[PDB]
Amino acid sequence: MYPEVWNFYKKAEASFWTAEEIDLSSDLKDFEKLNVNEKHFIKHVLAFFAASENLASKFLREVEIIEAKKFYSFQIAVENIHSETYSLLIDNYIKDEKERLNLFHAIENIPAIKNKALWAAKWINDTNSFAERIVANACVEGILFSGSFCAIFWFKKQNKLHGLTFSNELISRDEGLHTDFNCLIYSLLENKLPENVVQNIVKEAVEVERSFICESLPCDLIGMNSRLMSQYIEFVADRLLECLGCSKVFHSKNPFNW
Amino acid sequence: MYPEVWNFYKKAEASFWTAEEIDLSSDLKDFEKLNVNEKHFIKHVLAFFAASENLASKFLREVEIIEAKKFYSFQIAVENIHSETYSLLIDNYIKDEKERLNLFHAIENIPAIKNKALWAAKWINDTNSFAERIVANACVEGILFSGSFCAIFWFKKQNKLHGLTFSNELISRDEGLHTDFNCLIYSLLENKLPENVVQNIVKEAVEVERSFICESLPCDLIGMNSRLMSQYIEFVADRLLECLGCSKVFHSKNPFNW
Ligand SMILES: [Fe+3]
Ligand SMILES: [Fe+3]
Repeated sequence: MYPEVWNFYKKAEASFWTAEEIDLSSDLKDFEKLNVNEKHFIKHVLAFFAASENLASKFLREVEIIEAKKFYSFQIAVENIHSETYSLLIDNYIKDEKERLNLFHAIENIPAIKNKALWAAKWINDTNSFAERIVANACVEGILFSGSFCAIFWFKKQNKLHGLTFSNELISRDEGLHTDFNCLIYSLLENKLPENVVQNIVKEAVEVERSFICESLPCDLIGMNSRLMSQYIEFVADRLLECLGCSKVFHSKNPFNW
Repeated sequence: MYPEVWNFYKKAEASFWTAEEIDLSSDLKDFEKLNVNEKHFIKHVLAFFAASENLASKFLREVEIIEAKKFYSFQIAVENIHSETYSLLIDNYIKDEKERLNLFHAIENIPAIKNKALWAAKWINDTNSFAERIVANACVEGILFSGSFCAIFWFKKQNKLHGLTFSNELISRDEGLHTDFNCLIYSLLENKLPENVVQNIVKEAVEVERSFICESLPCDLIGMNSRLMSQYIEFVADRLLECLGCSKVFHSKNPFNW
């Protein structure tokens, strides 16, 4: 078998959770005590998470190793559970349906999606190299939403938002596992990529990610600094290059120790 | 939204379980207390379960309702857990690699496979009607293996095999849920089939199923009766037709109340 891969499965499995353990009960009081620029940051972020797609199922049919198909088929279930958690959150902070939608079109045309899709067109759901796909994959599950995830933790450091932050917790922890996973498949990889290509994929993922949190929907107005955040991406990116067995490209220290 | 389909998801989810909860520790003593005809019945049925494919994934792409892809994407993870449990059981009852292999090489040419495969070619994995697919699916997950599942209850009535019968129980219960499901989608169906054709599919499922437990690997000597089994299928298949909103075809009462 492939014993290190099986450890990721048993860890995802034994780490399984559902939307029932969340109980948004206790803080829309927090959200109405929040202020006016912070309110639509959240309303936009949650609506951004609910937009992105087929991915694991495309590697489910490619990766011909039972241990790994098992991890990916388990990925889609857990990822569906992240999806419901958001629909449930979008259900509570954005309670009445007028505004739900007034605000789903509102994203569609949000250059962060211009960037996110165009990138997905160039590297993912593509037709040249499998190697390229997992690298671009490990960015999707590593670099993308990295910014958004950190910005909900800025509410967790204020002891506000009730499982906006606790769900956020489980979801990023989860998405962390997926990331190390695509590293290991890279690590098992027949003919690895030249570091020159991997860094392009990565840089572009970074530039794509930043057009969310620093530009489209600026963290610089939940209390954060867009430039410090821009540095968090860099550091996330570098971490990821090391997990991919590559040398860094932005050498940048942890802007937040939290 | 489709609230009845949501209920089957939340009942799958809330009914989730893993291979860790079985721990086969306590009865290969039973296995070796058993006799020759039962030994290889079991070694063959376990090997039969580990041979059949992609199914729900094919419906995951077709059925364009969130609540339902949710149920299907979770089906494939729980069906992976069924698989693993079987692999683990083949690992204990058939401990030495010698035979793991001379056994999937008996099986992989058994007349029940020629049956199983051919009927999968005529109805499933097909290019004519989606209605047919669900009916044929409801059979895959309703009539097929019903014989084999009942044969393992035979061993549960004798207070033997530790979770051969206990997993057997969680897997049947689970397959039970997936059958009920396919009923509901046919029940929400745009244009339902004429019962003339539904009965053909089921007949042929029935015949295919019987070629396993009453012919290829006869329950008739783990202690059971082949004919009585053959009527359990009919009864099972009758129940299915009611579940599918059709009249019966072999009106036959419960041969076993257990
Ligand atoms: Fe993920
Ligand atoms: Fe099933």
